[PDB]
Amino acid sequence: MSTEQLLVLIAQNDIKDDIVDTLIELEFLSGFSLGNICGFSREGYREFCKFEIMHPAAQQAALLTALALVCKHNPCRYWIMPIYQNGTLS
Amino acid sequence: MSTEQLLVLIAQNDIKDDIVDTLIELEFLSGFSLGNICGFSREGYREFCKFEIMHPAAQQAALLTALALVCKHNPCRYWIMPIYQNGTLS
Amino acid sequence: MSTEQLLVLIAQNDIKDDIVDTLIELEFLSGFSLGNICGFSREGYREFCKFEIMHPAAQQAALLTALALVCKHNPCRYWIMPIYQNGTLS
Repeated sequence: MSTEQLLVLIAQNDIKDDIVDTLIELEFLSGFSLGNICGFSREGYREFCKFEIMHPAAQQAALLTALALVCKHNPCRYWIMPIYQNGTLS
Repeated sequence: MSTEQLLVLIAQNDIKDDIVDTLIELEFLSGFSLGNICGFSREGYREFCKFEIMHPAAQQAALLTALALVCKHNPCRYWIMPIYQNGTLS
Repeated sequence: MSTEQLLVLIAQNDIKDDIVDTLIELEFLSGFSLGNICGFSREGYREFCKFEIMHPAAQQAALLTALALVCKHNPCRYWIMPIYQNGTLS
């Protein structure tokens, strides 16, 4: 397995920019992605922003505590998945 | 590793609602997400609905057998991925 | 764990077709998916095509070297994730 892992975060559309701002400032991040998804929960549903953030496992706390700040008032579901391998094809 | 795992299901647009109906009724599920994706296969291609459903590993059978019903006549590709961790940031 | 694993590839919109062409020709692949995502990096951002390709771990090299060709001039981020299980519900 890998020291890299993927953080997936289901964020409300309003804290979207605040999240982007946080991430761009984190030096241990080489980049991230974001897409629109439809989300259900308890039921009621709606539209969110889905962020995917590859990061070193060693910086997991740093990453989650940083994001936990932007969500002070807007809870965000998240999950972390293992990555076997990552890189760049060329 | 985790007792939580992610079910990813590539469903045809017509059984989309039937799937939503099944999921909302499953008590061991706290919520789910769905998005539009383009899917290829054997080649011919098209547009599907991609569901992502976090659930306890212990309820995997319950979840798949329940969904297997709605797909009686519309086969759906799926895969299950491990989750190291999940929760809610605030 | 599984001998199947998921390749996730963040491709530029211009080599999108070239990638599709490569994949459709690979016999060990039963199908793949692709969706639009917004991607950041170092920061500057933009829109990409996100491919997800389930494949046997045994054919990982074959898959990456084949794709590495289409990206000769357009680098593409990628990652490989484990799959516990996969199939088709019906």
